[PDB]
Amino acid sequence: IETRKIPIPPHRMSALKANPLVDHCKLQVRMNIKEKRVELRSSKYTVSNEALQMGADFVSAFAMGFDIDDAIALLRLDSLYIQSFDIKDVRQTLGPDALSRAIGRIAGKDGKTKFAIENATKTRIVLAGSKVHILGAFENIGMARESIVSLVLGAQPGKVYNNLRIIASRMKERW
RNA sequence: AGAGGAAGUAGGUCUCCGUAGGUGAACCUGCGGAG
Repeated sequence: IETRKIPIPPHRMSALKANPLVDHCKLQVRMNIKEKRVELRSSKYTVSNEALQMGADFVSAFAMGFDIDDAIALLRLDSLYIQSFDIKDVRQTLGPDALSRAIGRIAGKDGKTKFAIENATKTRIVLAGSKVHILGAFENIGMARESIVSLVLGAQPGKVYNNLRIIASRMKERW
C-alpha cells in the first residue's frame, strides 16, 4: 500500500476544484489546495504501481497546465508522454532579449504558429514563459522539439514549418 | 494659300495577479507585472 502527494500551482486551483479519479482508477484521493497538496492513496481496489504512477503523472500534467481533455487522454493512453522544456536550456546567444523575442516567435499573434504546429505534429503543448510543456507520443514530441529549437535559433517560421510538415508526413507514412 | 512633277523612309499564445472603465457577485474590455 503506497501513497503519493503532489504540490500544485496556484493558477489551476479553480479547475482543480472542478471535478472522479476514484472511479477512474480505484485510488482514494484527498485534496487540499491551501497546502497545495493532493494525496493519492492505494486502496485494496488499487492494484498497480502503473495505476498510481499514471494518476500521479496525470495530476501533474493537469497542474502543469493542460486541461481535462488531453489530461484524461494521457490517463487513457499509456503510450503518451510528457516533457518539460525550459528556454534556458542550450542557448544560442547570451543576450537577455531571449524570452520576449523567442516566445513571440513561438506563439505568433493569436497562437497561429503554435497551433499550426499542433495540427501538424499531433501533439499538445502549452507555453508559459521559460517553460513549455509538451504532450503526446515522444517522436512527435521530438519533432516539435527540433522545430522549437530551430525557431529559437531564429529560422524562418514558414520554412521550419514546411520542413516540419514534410518530416511529419514521412513519419506518418509506414512504408 | 495650289493641284501637279520627282525621290527616300515604313509575429507574446495560455493561466494567474495588480490596475482603469463597463452593468452589477461573477463577468467584459484595456493597461501593467509574474509564471
